[PDB]
Amino acid sequence: ASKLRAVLEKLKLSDDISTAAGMVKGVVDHLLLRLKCDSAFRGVGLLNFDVMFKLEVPRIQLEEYSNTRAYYFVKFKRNPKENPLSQFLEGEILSASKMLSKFRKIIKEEINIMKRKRGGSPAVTLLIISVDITLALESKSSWPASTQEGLRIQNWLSAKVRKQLRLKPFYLVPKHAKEGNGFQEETWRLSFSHIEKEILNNHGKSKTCCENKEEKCCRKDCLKLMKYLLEQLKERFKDEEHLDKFSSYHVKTAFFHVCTQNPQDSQWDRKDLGLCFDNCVTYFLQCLRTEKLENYFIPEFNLFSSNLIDKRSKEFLTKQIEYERNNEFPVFDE
Ligand SMILES: Nc1nc(=O)c2ncn([C@@H]3O[C@@H]4COP(=O)(O)O[C@H]5[C@@H](O)[C@H](n6cnc7c(N)ncnc76)O[C@@H]5COP(=O)(O)O[C@@H]3[C@@H]4O)c2[nH]1
Ligand SMILES: [Zn+2]
Repeated sequence: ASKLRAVLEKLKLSDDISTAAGMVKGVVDHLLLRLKCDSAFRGVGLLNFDVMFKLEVPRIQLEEYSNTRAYYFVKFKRNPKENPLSQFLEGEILSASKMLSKFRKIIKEEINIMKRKRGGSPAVTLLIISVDITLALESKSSWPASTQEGLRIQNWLSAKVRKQLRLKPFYLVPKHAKEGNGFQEETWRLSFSHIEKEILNNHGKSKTCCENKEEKCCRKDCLKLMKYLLEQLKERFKDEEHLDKFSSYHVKTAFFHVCTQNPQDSQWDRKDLGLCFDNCVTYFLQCLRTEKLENYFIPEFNLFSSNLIDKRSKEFLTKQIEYERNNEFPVFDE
């Protein structure tokens, strides 16, 4: 626990943000106005680095692509008078690739530097400090059926809170599902990143959790230490390529499942940081070992499927995390 707090303090040194928070916001506010000048993106807005540009399209018709519960076709009638989105249409299907092409195009045309990310990234990444800008369609309708059994927060947060969250919009990002050989350029993937950030900043059973010195839980610390553990092993195994499929979103997903398993705030008492971090570490090990990491909002989408991450990669990380646990986490030294 002394080492774990030493790492958190080592990760706390990074006031560079207060000046860099006003830096990236200047660029986002710029591209937010120039994009509003294009007919197709007049009506784009900031959702509430990883940035999300939302664009509400009324009466979006969704069609679950294949049997995957997360990727969808966006059906859209051409007829709506003066449609600025007709350039992205192919019959009834609203192409995710086409809209992302022109979205990337306009951003690149604004000079006042990008680099394509690995195959499938729905974002536009701008280096200056690194930024991620993702286009997202906004639907104010009910969440798709694949999310019916997701968001298992009833015993942690309230059932009251789940009903409120599921009344909020959901989003689709131009992340395409793979056809094995290549991708399906028309499909979008669901995104609940706005809900993800609500449950992280309002994370306790008590509404006043972390609002006073009596109720300082260590939930955020455990996720920080979980994210940092994966970041460090991936850096040491940089040229390994076995850890390239594992991202901090896997860690975040696993952390959410542990929160559902430990709903009480006394299970995250900061007097037990080492024990709470170990709960996160062991649950993530079972996920690798059983090859199962359900999406928190889409239960039947397995992030640890062999279709996405091979069995060799999962066991390789299992060996490394088991080592780090068995030796008081040496990667947290210095
Ligand atoms: N800024 C940003 N927002 C996204 O939603 C997103 N989704 C993917 N990516 C990047 O595209 C590439 C393709 O990975 P793939 O999609 O096949 O598996 C992805 C994806 O299935 C899943 N995932 C990541 N972010 C999300 C997310 N917000 N919602 C659901 N699933 C996600 O975890 C895997 C690894 O993600 P990252 O390694 O952090 O960056 C990925 C990756 O480099 C994203 N980048
Ligand atoms: Zn708390």
